[PDB]
Amino acid sequence: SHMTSATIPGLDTAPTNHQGLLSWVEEVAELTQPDRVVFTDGSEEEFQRLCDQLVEAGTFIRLNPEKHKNSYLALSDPSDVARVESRTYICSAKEIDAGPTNNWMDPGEMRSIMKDLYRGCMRGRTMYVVPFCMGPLGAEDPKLGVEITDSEYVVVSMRTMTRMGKAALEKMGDDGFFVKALHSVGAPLEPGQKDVAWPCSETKYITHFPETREIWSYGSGYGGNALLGKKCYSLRIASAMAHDEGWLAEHMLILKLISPENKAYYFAAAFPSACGKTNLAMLQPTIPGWRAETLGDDIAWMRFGKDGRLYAVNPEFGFFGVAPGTNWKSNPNAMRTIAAGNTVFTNVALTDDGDVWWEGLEGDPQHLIDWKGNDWYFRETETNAAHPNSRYCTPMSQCPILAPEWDDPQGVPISGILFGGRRKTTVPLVTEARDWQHGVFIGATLGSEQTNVRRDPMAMLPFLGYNVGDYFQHWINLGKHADESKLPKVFFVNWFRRGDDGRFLWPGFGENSRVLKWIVDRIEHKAGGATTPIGTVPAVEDLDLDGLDVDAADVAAALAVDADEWRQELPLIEEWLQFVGEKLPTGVKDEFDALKERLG
Repeated sequence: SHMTSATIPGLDTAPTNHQGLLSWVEEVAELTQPDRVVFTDGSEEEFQRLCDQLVEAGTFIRLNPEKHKNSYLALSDPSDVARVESRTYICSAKEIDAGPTNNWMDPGEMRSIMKDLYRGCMRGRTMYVVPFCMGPLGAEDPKLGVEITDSEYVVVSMRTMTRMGKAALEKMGDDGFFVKALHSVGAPLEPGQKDVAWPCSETKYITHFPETREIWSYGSGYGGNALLGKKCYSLRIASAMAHDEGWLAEHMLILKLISPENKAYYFAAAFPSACGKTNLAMLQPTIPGWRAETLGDDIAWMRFGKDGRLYAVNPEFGFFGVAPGTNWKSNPNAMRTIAAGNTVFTNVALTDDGDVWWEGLEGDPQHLIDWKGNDWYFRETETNAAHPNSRYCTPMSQCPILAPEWDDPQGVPISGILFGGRRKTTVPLVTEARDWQHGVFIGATLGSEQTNVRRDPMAMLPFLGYNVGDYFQHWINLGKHADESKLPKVFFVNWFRRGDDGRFLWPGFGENSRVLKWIVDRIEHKAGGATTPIGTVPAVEDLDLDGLDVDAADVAAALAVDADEWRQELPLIEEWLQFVGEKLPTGVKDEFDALKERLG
């Protein structure tokens, strides 16, 4: 019953222009034993064909086209609803090159386990070969990949999240390099066996081989586990590439801010989860003459240009956003993006008229079908209607405030890099670093609230493809060797500082544009601030608070730098620096020592 790759339907008609690709596909198919192989082209005809098949399988239902054109709802197995960090691995030759922020296993050992799992795993299924490009196709060092998957849901979402199909395949030419990304849901079928809507396995691995730039995923069909052009490539493999190649692959939104002068400024900003980063990515300024446009809300790849500035490009082609919390009152721009359709929603609730809903959204719907397919009733049912990690997957080109530069292969020059977290105390509303190395320290020690303060360096804690210490040294090196006058200025922002009574000291949301204005003025040397032990911090009089109904005392409190509080912060930072381990750069320790000395 086992078939030699040659005889598997679809391989007879494979593209032969790139033999490295063909040989790999044949080797994989020989192992996994699919019923047939399909090379995807990313076309609209293909997209609708795959969607019809997904509706037939029950994986999708078609949403009301009057409310969302060409849009679908998928409900997952309740065991498969999120990234699984504990099952995510960096399999470098040596453990130290994974480092203390990563899960490591000997690559030989991992390969033995996963090759065993992959044997026959695609029986009864189509194996898709999905060529894709990271970033605009016009790039100079363009990063290509091919994802092999047995999940049609994956193919459809990869079409939205990446530049998928024909154009990428042509870019590979006859022997071009590409990231080999292998995926299976791990649910082989017998002939004539009825499938389920969302196949998956209890056994999961999301494995990365940084040296060879390979990704092997098994067992999950969900999000970042299975859409391998998301963080597996965009952050984990790409950070290793960037390490070796002299650039930066980072977990940052990309924002375009335009001043009343009509001059544009681009910012890259790293936040952990639960810090409202999507709200900031789609900022609507509240002060006259200031406008904002978005280039991305997840990943930024930064490379030096010929002029010595750092240029950012978004490697992604679509948004994969957490649905709950998204609503018309706080992110109308996200809602408008979704309104234009062409969206796959996963684990949200279904309204009686074929629309979608999730916690936080307006409407007070009286009845819903929840993410498990069950009746839900307003102000009665005690379970969430949409899964807390439910998703919309939507083309970026539909965003009404998308910057025209979004598809430029050279990207946009970055004026400022921002780091942020949620802190009830201690950390002011905004601080500017004293210089690049201090900036690296600020990013490296990024703290944010946890069940208490979690360190999430550059918001990359779960996503580094190599040792965290070496990553810090890489940031230090790029700054050392750059033209200092052209490096982005580094800032830290805390929108979330609280008074002792629990009030929010800063109103946030669109009002964050007032902080961004200070940042732009500092870049232009048009604003002052106080020199404090932690960096430059504005006084209330340094911010534009015109038209803002806010207690000046609350804003002063938001901006305060209390030496006692920062002395208490020191041992927390020190235990983190110790955790970083043997590869902690002396340059980072230097900045800790300097902070300690300034504090007295």
